[PDB]
Amino acid sequence: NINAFKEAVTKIDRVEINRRLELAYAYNASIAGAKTNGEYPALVVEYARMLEVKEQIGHVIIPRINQDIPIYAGSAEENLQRGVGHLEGTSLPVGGESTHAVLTAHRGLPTAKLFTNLDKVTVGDRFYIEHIGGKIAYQVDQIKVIAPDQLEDLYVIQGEDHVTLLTATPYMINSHRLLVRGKRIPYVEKT
Repeated sequence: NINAFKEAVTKIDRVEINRRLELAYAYNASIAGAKTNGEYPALVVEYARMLEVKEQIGHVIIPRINQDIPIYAGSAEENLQRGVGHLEGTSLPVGGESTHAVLTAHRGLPTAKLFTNLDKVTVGDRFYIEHIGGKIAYQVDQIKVIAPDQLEDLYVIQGEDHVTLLTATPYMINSHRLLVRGKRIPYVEKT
C-alpha cells in the first residue's frame, strides 16, 4: 500500500517526476479553465495515470483521527474498499492556484475505519497529502452537510487551493454528504 508508494516514488528520477507533475498541472488548469468558461463539471480509465505509483495516486494523512490512507483514481466501489476515491471531474490532488481536489470514502467498514470518524475533524485541524511529487498540507476552513444532489460546493474556486474530504452522513443513515474542506497552507518538511 502506502509503503509500496513511498519506496516506489523514491526510485523514480527527478526528470520523470517533473514530467508527470507537469501533466497533472496542465490537467488541473483545463478543469479550472472550463469552470471559468461557464462550463458544467462532470462529476477502465487513466485520467490520473500520470500520478499512479503501484495503482495509487497518493495517500491522505489526518492526525486528528489517526488515519493514513492510500488514494485511488476514481470513485469505483472496489477502490472505495481499500481506501480513498478521488472524484473524477475534480482537480488532481497536487495543489496549485485554482484547484479543488475531492476525495470520497466509506464512513464505516468492518475492515477499515476510513472516514468513519471524519465527524471529529474540526476547523483549524490539518491534513496532508503525500504524492509522487512529495507532501502538501491543508488546514480545515469549512465543514458542511449537503444533499447528494448539491454539487456547487465541489467545483473549483478560482484563485484558491482546496481539498474536500467527503463521506456519507448522519452516521448509520447516510442520507446527506459531509464535506470537510481544507485550505492549502505552507508545510515545513524538515519537521
